[PDB]
Amino acid sequence: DNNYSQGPVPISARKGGLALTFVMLGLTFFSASMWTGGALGTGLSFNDFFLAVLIGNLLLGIYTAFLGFIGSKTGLTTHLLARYSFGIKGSWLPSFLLGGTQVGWFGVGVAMFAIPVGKATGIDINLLIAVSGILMTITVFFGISALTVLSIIAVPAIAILGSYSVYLAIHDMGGLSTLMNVKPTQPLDFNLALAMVVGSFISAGTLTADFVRFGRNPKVAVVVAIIAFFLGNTLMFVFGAAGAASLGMADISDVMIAQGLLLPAIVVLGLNIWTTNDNALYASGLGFANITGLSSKKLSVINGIVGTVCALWLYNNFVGWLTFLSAAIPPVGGVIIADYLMNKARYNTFNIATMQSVNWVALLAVAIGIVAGHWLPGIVPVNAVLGGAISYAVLNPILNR
Ligand SMILES: CCCCCCCCCCCCO[C@@H]1O[C@H](CO)[C@@H](O[C@H]2O[C@H](CO)[C@@H](O)[C@H](O)[C@H]2O)[C@H](O)[C@H]1O
Ligand SMILES: Nc1ccnc(=O)[nH]1
Ligand code: NA
Repeated sequence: DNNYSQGPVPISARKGGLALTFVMLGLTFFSASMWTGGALGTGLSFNDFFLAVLIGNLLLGIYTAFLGFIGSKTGLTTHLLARYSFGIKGSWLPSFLLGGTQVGWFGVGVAMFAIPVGKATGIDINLLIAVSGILMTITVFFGISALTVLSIIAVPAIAILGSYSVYLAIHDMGGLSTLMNVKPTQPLDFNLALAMVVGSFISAGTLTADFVRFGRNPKVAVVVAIIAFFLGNTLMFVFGAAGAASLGMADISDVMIAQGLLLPAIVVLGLNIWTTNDNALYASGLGFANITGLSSKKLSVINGIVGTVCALWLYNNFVGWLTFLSAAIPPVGGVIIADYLMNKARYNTFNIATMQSVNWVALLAVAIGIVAGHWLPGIVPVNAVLGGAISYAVLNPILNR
């Protein structure tokens, strides 16, 4: 397997911070973060917005730097990392939930491209799905190299064309002064808002090691996560709020259409989805490879076929389902981190032989974290991450050995 799905990335295949910075910005530069940014924008004061977006994405940035640090220290995908805490076969459970929801998001994302475009152009929505997902599936066959190519192309155009569009929109609106006078008629609960920020990428963010395992230097992995999730996801949130405030449209590609920038709009839509969806498919192949021992390349292509032929169905009904399953993903992150923090020395080698088949305490910890998210007050994802990590740190030394 060229994606090294079954063991540590060897020294000659490692990559530098530049490629991994763009790959990860390619993940967060995504329309759904713009949409959520418009919700936060219309439901919060100008100060509350930047406080919620900055606090939330910094929490995201710290959570993902840990995972990226561990991914890079070891050269292991999230799924191989999970073998330490969940067991060799126990990890199939996180791997399927993480991988499956990403196949979900991929199909969703194919529809997010083909639907606006076929409406704007009259072209058959079905035909566009076929062509979009097929193109996106072919590129994932070529692995971390393809993700590097797409995002070093996509990310500059999105940041720069998108930023210019934000500038126009605040200018034509009366400038910053007008923007900071807009008032929500029904302000959003601040803690709900934090959950929406963190919740925009905690699922893909829990698979950070699948990409930054390629980094030679663990400290650089921390920089990648912060640049991508603190700075990058914030920028996407600002795009969405600016578009909501100036025009009632939270996707910057709707703003550009409003401004007569039709070609920038379609290009920015296609580039932001293609990068996020390729990451999704890539990580899902790694995840299903941990389960089946098959080539992650082959599985990624299979995942893209299924995701394409089911795109609309996933866009419609299965989004509430995709959000539901995903509630088990944050605790899985806290367990992995906590197990590394507790048992660093264990991670010195990738040694199948000292590993468990299944650690029931890991599964028990995930359930507890889910309960902590559903009951405890505060920020649901943070409570759900800390639920799994704290209860694992308590019960694993006791009930495992
Ligand atoms: C040849 C040119 C073709 C280019 C056509 C492509 C441009 C289309 C851009 C995306 C298509 C529509 O995108 C649409 O944006 C609105 C923003 O109000 C999103 O709405 C979103 O923002 C609101 C707040 O505004 C949030 O409460 C919520 O998270 C979400 O529903 C819609 O969920 C999405 O359907
Ligand atoms: N593929 C994804 C899109 C949006 N958010 C995620 O967490 N993952
Ligand atoms: Na993207």
